[PDB]
Amino acid sequence: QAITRAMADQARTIRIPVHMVEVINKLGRIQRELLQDLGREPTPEELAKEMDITPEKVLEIQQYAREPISLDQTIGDEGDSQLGDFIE
DNA sequence: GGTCAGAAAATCGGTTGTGGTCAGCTGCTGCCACCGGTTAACCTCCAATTCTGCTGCCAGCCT
Repeated sequence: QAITRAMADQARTIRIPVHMVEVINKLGRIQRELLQDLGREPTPEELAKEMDITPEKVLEIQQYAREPISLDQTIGDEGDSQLGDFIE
């Protein structure tokens, strides 16, 4: 309990609370188990009717579940420039 | 065949009157988002080169 609770509290930059981390993990497991059986990526309608929620709610959860990229990686593959100098 | 009260114009401004109108909370009420605690068969040790300076190390004259 302590390890999983603290991993939810500290694993992310923009902190997501524990209950939304629970529903993100549940949506991930549901999507993986449906993708294995279908042979295809499941639609938001199929995920929403599986998890007993709305497709808008599924889209909001998949919106919240995104990690930031970094400003310091060299997006020029020659290494001369980094990403933080290409932002207006 | 000329002077004085009344009537009739905007004009600047006060009343006023109500007719909504919009917000400013105000409960308040349901709800929903978030934080904290709890679960009792057992199973107890990790995933390239070039140059300069510094330190560790071993023989070996000197006392």
